[PDB]
Amino acid sequence: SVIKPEMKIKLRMEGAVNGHKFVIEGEGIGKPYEGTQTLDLTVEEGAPLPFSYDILTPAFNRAFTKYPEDIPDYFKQAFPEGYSWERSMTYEDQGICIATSDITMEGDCFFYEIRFDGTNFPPNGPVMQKKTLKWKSPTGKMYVEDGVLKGDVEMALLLEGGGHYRCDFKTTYKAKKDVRLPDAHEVDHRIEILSHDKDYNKVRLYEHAEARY
Repeated sequence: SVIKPEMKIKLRMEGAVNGHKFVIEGEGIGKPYEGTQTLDLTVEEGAPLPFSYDILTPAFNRAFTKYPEDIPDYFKQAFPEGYSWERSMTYEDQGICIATSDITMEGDCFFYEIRFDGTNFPPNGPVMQKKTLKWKSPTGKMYVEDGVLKGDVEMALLLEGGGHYRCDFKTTYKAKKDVRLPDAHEVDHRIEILSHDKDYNKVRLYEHAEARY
């Protein structure tokens, strides 16, 4: 396989949230067959971000998923050539984000080109007021629709003061080459900011993900 037991990551995200432009770069490393990875992320333009960092973190690669032998691994099969994804993230208070990622590989490193746009977040809502704690860890669904792999997951951010704030995720995946398509299955995720500096100009971000029926 071209996917090694350890793979490096390099990424660049550009985008805007409620008009505020930014650029974030990341470098990391993970274990694709164990479903784990860590990224160090830096805000290169647009600091300090005036919105919750948490809305960005699932945009910062399902190749880092432990797949059982009897479920075809769409993501690892997609390499060396790579794959892209398109995602809508529809929050309960009418804030909306849409993001795209083009994922390539060279040697022992993945590269992501990420576009992230978000609008219509209420000025006094939990995103613009930075009242979010972390993402809950739901089970997502993977399924194929007429030869295309899709993902849906009902997400939620925990809030300061004990509440929750929901978001519907819908993703479409596109391998650059034809690969074996899996049957419908699930993916468990946990994503966590491990460390950050005061205004999240520096962020260390971890994900563990595993597929199952």
